[PDB]
Amino acid sequence: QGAMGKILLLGPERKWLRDFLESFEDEVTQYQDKLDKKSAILNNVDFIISYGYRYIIHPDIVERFKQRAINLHISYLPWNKGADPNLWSFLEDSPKGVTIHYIDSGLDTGEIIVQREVTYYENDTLRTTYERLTQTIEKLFMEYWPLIRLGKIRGIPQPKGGSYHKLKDKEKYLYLLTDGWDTPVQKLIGKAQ
Ligand SMILES: Nc1nc2c(c(=O)[nH]1)N[C@H](CN(C=O)c1ccc(C(=O)N[C@@H](CCC(=O)O)C(=O)O)cc1)CN2
Repeated sequence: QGAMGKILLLGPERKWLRDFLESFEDEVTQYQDKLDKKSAILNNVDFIISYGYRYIIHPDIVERFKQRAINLHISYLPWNKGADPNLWSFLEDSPKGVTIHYIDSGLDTGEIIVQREVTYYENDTLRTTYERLTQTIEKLFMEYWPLIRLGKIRGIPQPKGGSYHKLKDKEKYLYLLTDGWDTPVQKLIGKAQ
């Protein structure tokens, strides 16, 4: 390792993250749409970072980039795989936090690289807890990227257990979110048992 590389960032454009990665002398490209395994976007790519990427990455891409593709997920895996992890962490009163993991063929099931718990406070809202998770996982990424960049954390099998949600699962609970993002979380804790 140590050779200048090419990093593909999947998800929304984040100039701060592009700049951070380029300060290590790597070249960066960004993409937010679906990827066929033949896409030229993948040519000559050394490492993939997905952060808010909206699509399932095809298994042939996963295999081609074994141990070279990571995802930033704002849950404490194995809890709250999938959608709306912050909300579900309150509805199901689960552990809360953020996780950097290797991408495998399933959704948010790959090997864990590092995680961090994130606590909440009596008067937090979904907005304030979401923002804290976002800041925490961006911090955790930058804290550990100098090591990850050089293959120094091989990851561990994702513990068996936890939970998984699809985007539609929250519909029967939306009536609790009377103030949208500014709903106090206290109103939500345990409401899905
Ligand atoms: N193979 C793979 N692709 C990955 C991830 C992963 O761990 N493995 N992490 C991210 C997972 N992700 C976002 O970061 C993401 C994007 C879209 C959907 C999706 O398509 N959801 C629908 C149906 C899903 C299903 O049927 O299983 C839904 O919620 O209803 C799910 C998760 C991005 N792509």
